[PDB]
Parts: sequence; structure tokens; C-alpha cells
Amino acid sequence: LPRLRLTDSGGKPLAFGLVELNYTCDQDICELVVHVDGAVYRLLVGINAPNLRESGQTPVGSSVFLESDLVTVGLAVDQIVGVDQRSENFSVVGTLKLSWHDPKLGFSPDQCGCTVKSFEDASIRAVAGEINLPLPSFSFYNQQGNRWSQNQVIFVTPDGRASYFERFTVTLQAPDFDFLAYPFDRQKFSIKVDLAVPTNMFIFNEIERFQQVVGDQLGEEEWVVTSYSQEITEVPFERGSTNSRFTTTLLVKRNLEYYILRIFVPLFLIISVSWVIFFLKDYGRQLEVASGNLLVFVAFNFTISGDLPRLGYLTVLDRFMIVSFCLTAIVVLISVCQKRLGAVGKQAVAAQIDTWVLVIYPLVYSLYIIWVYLRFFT
Amino acid sequence: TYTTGSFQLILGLNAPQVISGEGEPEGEVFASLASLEIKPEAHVQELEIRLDKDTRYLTQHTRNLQPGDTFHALVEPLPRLRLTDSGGKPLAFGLVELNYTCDQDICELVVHVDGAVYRLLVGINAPNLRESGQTPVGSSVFLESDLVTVGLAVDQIVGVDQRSENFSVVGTLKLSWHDPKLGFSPDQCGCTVKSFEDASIRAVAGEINLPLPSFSFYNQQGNRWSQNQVIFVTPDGRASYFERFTVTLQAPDFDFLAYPFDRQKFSIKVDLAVPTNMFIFNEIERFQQVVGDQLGEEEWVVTSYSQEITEVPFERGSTNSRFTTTLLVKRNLEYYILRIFVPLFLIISVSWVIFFLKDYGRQLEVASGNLLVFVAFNFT
Amino acid sequence: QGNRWSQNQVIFVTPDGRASYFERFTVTLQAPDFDFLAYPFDRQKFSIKVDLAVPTNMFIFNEIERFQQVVGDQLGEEEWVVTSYSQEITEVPFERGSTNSRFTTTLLVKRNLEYYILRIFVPLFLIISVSWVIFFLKDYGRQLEVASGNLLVFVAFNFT
Ligand SMILES: CCCCCCCCCCCCCC
Ligand SMILES: CCCCCCCCCCCCCC
Ligand SMILES: CCCCCCCCCCCCCC
Ligand SMILES: CCCCCCCCCCCC
Ligand SMILES: CCCCCCCCCCCC
Ligand SMILES: CCCCCCCCCCCC
Ligand SMILES: CCCCCCCCCCCC
Ligand SMILES: CCCCCCCCCC
Ligand SMILES: CCCCCCCC
Ligand SMILES: CCCCCCCC
Ligand SMILES: CCCCCCCC
Ligand SMILES: CCCCCCCC
Ligand SMILES: [Ca+2]
Ligand SMILES: [Ca+2]
Ligand SMILES: [Ca+2]
Repeated sequence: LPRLRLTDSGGKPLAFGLVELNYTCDQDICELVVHVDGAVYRLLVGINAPNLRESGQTPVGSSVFLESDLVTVGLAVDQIVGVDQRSENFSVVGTLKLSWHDPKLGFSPDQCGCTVKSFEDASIRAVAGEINLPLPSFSFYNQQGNRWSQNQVIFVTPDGRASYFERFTVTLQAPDFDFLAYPFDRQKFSIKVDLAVPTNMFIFNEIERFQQVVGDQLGEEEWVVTSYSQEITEVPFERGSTNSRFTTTLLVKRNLEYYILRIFVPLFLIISVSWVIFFLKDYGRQLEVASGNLLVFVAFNFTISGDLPRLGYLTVLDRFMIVSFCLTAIVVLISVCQKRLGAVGKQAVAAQIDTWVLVIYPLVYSLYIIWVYLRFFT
Repeated sequence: TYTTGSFQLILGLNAPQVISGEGEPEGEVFASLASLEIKPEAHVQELEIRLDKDTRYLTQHTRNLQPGDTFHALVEPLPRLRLTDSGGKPLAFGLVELNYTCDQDICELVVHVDGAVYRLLVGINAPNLRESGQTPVGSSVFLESDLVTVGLAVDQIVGVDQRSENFSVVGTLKLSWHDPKLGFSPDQCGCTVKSFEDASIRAVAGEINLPLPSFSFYNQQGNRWSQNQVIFVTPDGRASYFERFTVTLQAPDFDFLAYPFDRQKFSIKVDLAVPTNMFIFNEIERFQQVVGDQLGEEEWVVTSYSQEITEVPFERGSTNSRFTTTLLVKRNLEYYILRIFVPLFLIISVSWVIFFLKDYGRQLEVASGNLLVFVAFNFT
Repeated sequence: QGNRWSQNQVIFVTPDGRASYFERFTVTLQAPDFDFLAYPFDRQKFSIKVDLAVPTNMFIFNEIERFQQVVGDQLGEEEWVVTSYSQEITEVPFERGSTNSRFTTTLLVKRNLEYYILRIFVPLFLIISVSWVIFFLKDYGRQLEVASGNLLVFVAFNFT
């Protein structure tokens, strides 16, 4: 059995549980708070109902405890306008909508001769401070710097139904990025909207899809969206209590054909040039061609240096480039050794080395690819 | 709990209008203060003070004295002792002992000791300071500084500029203190928490006309971006501040001589903008992990961290508190080793191996080609 | 996108009630409709949309005035060449129901083709011709050496 007590809105005690409790109102207006402190329990409460021991009827009348105001939310993404891979942030353009019901905002038409009252170019905080009523203000959790806003409007109906509309361009931090498997990496773009009020005042309750969540645009894009989701949760809030959160997540991947055709095929041809020369039996020509192919490899590497992000740590592509360069240089070393062996009159050993290299090199490349796949993608 | 504050009391005798709370004084008095019939309660406090080479002058402020009160002070290790009001007009001089009596409605006093370590004894309504006997009784005679709790957390290092020697960081800051002047009565607002939003501590202090512990970043470059800025106060007077910041800080201490094997320190300094006799940092709160973990790799790897409170000289004399967070960082060594040193070693080996050849034309041609390969790799 | 820079902003009204607005602007506009697949032979549209912030039952665009040339001529060459333009008034759905008017200006533009042709394609053709012509030789060592050199020349031109 837990302890039960009753206090006013300031914390002054009024009654204590004996578990049951009773009180009678003396002041002009009494605002009460019920404390239960200690497992699952049943709490029964009534006003002007001394028969709570044996009620009989299903709960009648209006609710005794105050209820939170319910908010409908929706978000749509129009265009991803940038991604920063060193500072780990991205920028997005979209639209946001909020809707709720509050009888305190209602008005009488015969005093204005109008059905719709509107506020323009003002944040919800400013309007709340102007009309001296609490409203469900919000913020972006990972916002970097100021936010650009267009078509900002709030309008209210006589019954008290209010709605908010905004078109935004914002930059959001994303420390969850992981570029280890570049360019085969997959990322998540998460947009979080948090209410700036306690959960006992306002709470997100429904999700509205006023448009397509991810909009289609003409032409190609750098990032391709595979799927999306939307969810409502609760998170701890400053000064205790809890605040609601609305999250939109986009799963994205890069364009693979671009990287494959631009990098890997020319690299394969360059490697093949250094492999094929071992069929020659004139070792001077082999040495000269190997020396030229190393320079060609370096030139291609710095030509593609533009598609090589500088992050301060190694990706898959960097490792492959390093291994390929090392093997290309080892080819030149072996060619010099074979030239010397042929000069001293041991051509048979040079031919045996040629056969060994021709057999071994592709096996080494295939084994390295298998190892990379095992250690980075499973 | 109990409560503290000032009050107004209206007493009436056969005057039924008093219960309305608006009774104006009338007639001839009938009641008086009871405490005036006996001796007043004494307060005694003892302090140990030291006059360093550069700190030969010391001053202390006393609480307010009511008319009719008396003040006593003595010093035993001889330095000079004197008493002045808050402006500074002299009131008494030491003979070392000193004595004074209060004439004005409110008296604010300052004790001067100037010249080694000395004992200072002070009392209000306590002429027996020569032989006190009892351990220091009552409330403190000298005013006390307000104690502030501070904490800081780092979320992400977002950039480092190696030519201008500055870096940028994202994190969270928290402050908490207690001030009875900020207290309020709930029955006037029907609420337990009063809040201020989207305003700096300076702006709120200027709006409510009360001193508050404002702060700044010592090495801040340009403007600072702030989110979720809020101040809220409880009826007892407990206040707290919260902020999420993104800031760029100068760091002239960087040294890149041993690059890429260099090690650096990222130091974040928070200084109070008020004298130490008003507010002072006293405790460190760890509300989160000081260094937060993030998915993926980072350019800089944090090895260790520390947090410390110190005191630094302040403009217009006195001193101000400082809270410092330091991160020790290093670069990723595998990246540089695998990307630079191994290919360089292979290139050097190519130029070394050619000397086994006995056909010097081939050796010359291969050396000439390898020099060009070296230059190409260097610019790559 | 972001803030707009404005100069010479003025509103003046006559006693009869005739009012007019004037502004000189510099602005950055988003254009997700771009498609660069056929680069450098691509053609694009630059669209400028002005929307009234009031319901159509209050104010509506009714006439188009050509106070100047829509596309102004400037000395020197430009990266983009305007081929044609158009102006039109339409109606679009508005927040809190109803409708709002829209005024659209569209410019059809293309790149300078001579620049790309002369700078890229002719040297590439000559480089390809060098690798084609060597097969007339019957000394295969010379052919191999020239092919190896021409591959490096190709890579150098590509990164140039
Ligand atoms: C290393 C680049 C790829 C070249 C093709 C290799 C296929 C395997 C053929 C092995 C032949 C060995 C003959 C002695
Ligand atoms: C200079 C690059 C490293 C090459 C390996 C050198 C190891 C020392 C061997 C000395 C051999 C001398 C033979 C005459
Ligand atoms: C490939 C670059 C262009 C070179 C000109 C080719 C024109 C066609 C001539 C075919 C001649 C075949 C002779 C055996
Ligand atoms: C999903 C990832 C597929 C990666 C395929 C790489 C293909 C390399 C082509 C080399 C051809 C010579
Ligand atoms: C969706 C998972 C894709 C996994 C691709 C693995 C490729 C391994 C070879 C890498 C060579 C650089
Ligand atoms: C802590 C610093 C270690 C530096 C080691 C350098 C290794 C160079 C490798 C060369 C291999 C041929
Ligand atoms: C409208 C597009 C015309 C493209 C013409 C390309 C011309 C290539 C010239 C090559 C000469 C050797
Ligand atoms: C694009 C990566 C190419 C690497 C070399 C592959 C050799 C395969 C040997 C069977
Ligand atoms: C979507 C991947 C296409 C790559 C084709 C490669 C053919 C050698
Ligand atoms: C993981 C990188 C290794 C670089 C040297 C490879 C030589 C076969
Ligand atoms: C963390 C340093 C790894 C470097 C390995 C080098 C092997 C030749
Ligand atoms: C406007 C296109 C001119 C290109 C001329 C090319 C002549 C070989
Ligand atoms: Ca990350
Ligand atoms: Ca420095
Ligand atoms: Ca597009």
C-alpha cells in the first residue's frame, strides 16, 4: 500500500490518507493536486460523490483530472541541398504543419465580422507572448545557426481550432555519420522536432501526411533515398517531466555506377598492363614498361584525387589504392632482379620467376578482395 | 520547511477596521517591542588572514547594523587597523582593538587591515571579545560570496584551423546557485516555477535589477550560436541556467613542429564577469560524460581530459573565477603511415636496387625514371 | 534561399488612391528542376515566381506591364545564352484554403558550344588519331613504345 495525500497548487497540505481521503472546499477557487508515492495500483477519484466505495455506474460526468491538449503534426522533405562530410552536417528544405484545439482561443464573430483571425511572420513564442496564452512552441534539436523561414502563418477559427504552417531551410548536425565503408556506405538523415513545453500541457498524438514525405525532382541526385519512417516518442525534459518528439528518418545510398565506371575499370586495366608484361623474354623492355606503368598509375591516382575525401582516417578505397601501388612498385623491383639474372647467364631462373609471378599476382588480388569483404561488410 | 522574508504587522485595539488590512495609525500607542527589555544577542566570528608580499592590504564588508548597535574588533598575530563606511569616510581607528557605535538608520561598515599571518576577531553586540569562551556564535559578521555549481560537456569537435590556430566545438553548459533575493510567494502567481527564455544572463539581470553571475568564453572568436537558452527559479530562490552552444575558440598554444606525430591540447575556459567577492565557482557537476562518443571515426582522438577551478586577475582589481576543460588529442597514425611512408620506402628501394646491374646505361635510365616517379608521388 | 538584398524601395500614393511599389533586388533562388545528364549539351530553365501573400478574394494579379526589356543586354560574353522567355499569371492553392495569385517569368538558356568543342573535342580527336596511325608501322617495338607514351599523354590531357 502506498502513501496518499492532497495538496493545493502551492504545495500546502490539506488532507492525508487513512487508503482513502476526504476534503471540503472553503475558498472561492480551489485547485488541488493528488500525490501518490511508494507495482500497479487502481486510483478512483470523485467530486460530490461520497459513494466511491460502491459506485455501480460506469464513470460519469466530466473528467476530474486535467487533460493534455492533443497536437497533430506532419512534415515533408522537398530537397537535400548539401552534405558536409568533414563537419558531419547536412541541409534540407521542407514544410512543417501543426494543428490543435483550444477553447480559450475562441472568439465571437459579431465583434469582428470575420470567421478567421490570423497572425503572420511571427514565431509561436512571439504570438504566445503577445496574447498571453500558452501555445505549443517547438525547435529543431540539432539546428546549426539560424533558420530561414517563409510563408509563416497562424490562423484560428471561432470554435478554437488553430493551425501553424511554415516553409523552412535548415542545417542539422549529424554526428552519427560513419564513412568507413566509403563509397559503399549507407547513412541515415534524421530530423527531430521537439516541443518546448512539458508533456502535461501539450503532446503529439497523431501524424498527418499532407504531402509525399519524400518529393520527386527532375534529374539525378547525389544521394538516393531507399526508405523512410516517422515516429513519436518521449524524451527527458529540463526541469523534470517529459517532452514529445517527432522524428523523420531517411535511408540513403550513393550512386554506385559513377564510382565503379570512373575508378575501378581504369584501375583494373592499369593493373593488367603490369601483369601482362611478364610474358616477354626481353627483360629490358619489361623493365622499361614497368617503370612507365608506375608513373601512369601515379598520374591516374592524382587525377582521381578529387573523388578522395580527406577525413583523417582510412577508407576502403584508400586501402585498395595503397595495395595496388605497392604491388606495382614490387613489379619494378622484380624486373630489375630478372634483368640482372639474365645478365649473369641464369635465364632459366628468370623464366621460373616469370611463371611464378603470373600465377601468384591475381591470387593475391582476389585474396585481398575477399579479406576486405569479410572484415568490412559482414 | 520554514520560510524567510520581510513583513508588515498592523495591530489594533478596539478598532474593527484592522481586519480589513487597511488600518491607518491613530490614537496613542499601546504595544512595544519585547526584545528592547533585555540585552541583545551577540554574534562573534574569527578569521585567519595572511598578508603576502603583493597583498599587503585587505578589506572586508560587514552586514547591516541597526541603530543603537555596537561593533568590536581586535587583531593578534603589528599591522594598522581602521574602520570606514561603504563610501569610506573614517569612523574609528585602532588603539590592536577598535570600537564603534551606530547612529544612522542603516550602517554599512568596512574593516581595513594593512601592513606574515594574523588572527582577526570581530563581534556585534559582544564587548567580551577579549575572553569570548564560547565558540563563534550567531550569524556571520562579514558578508559571504554566493556559491555557484558549474558543469560542461563536449559533444563534437567540428573543425580545426591549422594556419590561424583556432578550433570549433559543440557542447552543453550548466550553472546553478542559490539567492534568497530571487524568492517569491506562490500565492501571487499560482505557480511553482518562474522562467526566462531566449535571453542572456546580462539581459535578465538588467530587466529584474538584481546582480547575477554572468559569464563569457575567454578566447571566443566572433559571435556564438545558442539554443535552448533558459533560466528558471524556485520559490526558495534556487536558480539554474542551461545552454547549448557552438563556438570557435582561439588557440595560440598549438605547436605543429613534430607533425604528423604532434600532440595538442584543446582548452575551454569559462570566466565569470563579476568580482570574486560577489560570486565564485565552488563545485563541479558531471551531468553527462565530458567527452561524448559518436559513431564512425574522427580525425582527432581524445586520450584524456581534466577539469579544474582557479582564480585569475580581474579588471578594476580584485579577482574572478575560471573553469577550465582540457582535452588531450592525437592524430590517426595508421592513415599517415600507410598512405605516405610505405610507398616512399618502395620508391627508395627501387633507386637502391639498381646498383646490382653491371649495364650502366640501364641503371642511368632507371634512375632518371625513378626521380620523375618520386616527384610525381610527392605532388600527389 | 536566405535573405534578399533590396535597394531603392519606395511606395507612393496619389490623392485619388492610386498606389505603386518599386524595388531593385538581388536574390538567390532554388531550382531542383535542373537536369545535367546531357552535359555540356544540356538546356535549362530559369524560373522566377512571385506569389501574393493574400487570398484571391482580396487582391489578384490582372495585367502584365512591360516597363523595360525583360532580358537586358550587357557588354561582353556570358556563360549562359538566353534563347527565349515568357511571362504568365496562374492560380495556386493557398494555406487556410482559398487561392493566391502567381506571376512567373521563365528563361530558356544554353551554354556556349564553341568553348567546349574547341577546348576538349579536337585535342581528344588528335590524341586518338595518334594511337590509330601507329598500326601502319611494321617495327612493333616502335609501335609499342609510341602506344605507351600516348596513353600517358592521354592521362595528362584528361587531368589537365
Ligand atoms: C592480374 C590482372 C588480371 C589478368 C588475368 C589473370 C587470369 C588468370 C590466368 C593465369 C595464367 C597463368 C599462366 C602461366
Ligand atoms: C635502401 C633501401 C633498403 C634496402 C635493404 C638494405 C639492407 C642492407 C643490405 C646491405 C647489402 C650490401 C651488399 C653489398
Ligand atoms: C580513328 C581516328 C580517325 C582516323 C581516320 C580513319 C578513316 C577511315 C580509313 C580506313 C582505312 C583502312 C586501311 C586498311
Ligand atoms: C555492390 C558492390 C559491387 C562491386 C563490384 C565491383 C566491380 C569491379 C569491376 C572490375 C572489372 C574489370
Ligand atoms: C550492401 C553491401 C555491399 C558490400 C560490398 C563489398 C565489396 C568488397 C570488395 C571491396 C574492394 C575495394
Ligand atoms: C609512433 C611512430 C612510429 C613510426 C613508424 C614508421 C614505420 C615506417 C614503415 C616503413 C616500412 C617499409
Ligand atoms: C550540336 C552539337 C554538335 C557536336 C559536334 C562535335 C564536333 C567534333 C569535332 C571533331 C573534329 C576532329
Ligand atoms: C577494381 C579492382 C581490380 C583489382 C584487380 C583484380 C584481379 C583479379 C584476379 C582474378
Ligand atoms: C550498377 C553497376 C553497373 C556496373 C557495370 C560494370 C561492367 C564491367
Ligand atoms: C594494408 C596495406 C598494406 C600495404 C603493403 C602491401 C604489400 C603487398
Ligand atoms: C598503427 C600503425 C600500423 C602500421 C603498420 C605498418 C606495417 C608495415
Ligand atoms: C559553333 C561550333 C563551331 C565548331 C567548329 C569545329 C571545326 C572543326
Ligand atoms: Ca561520425
Ligand atoms: Ca601557436
Ligand atoms: Ca534536379
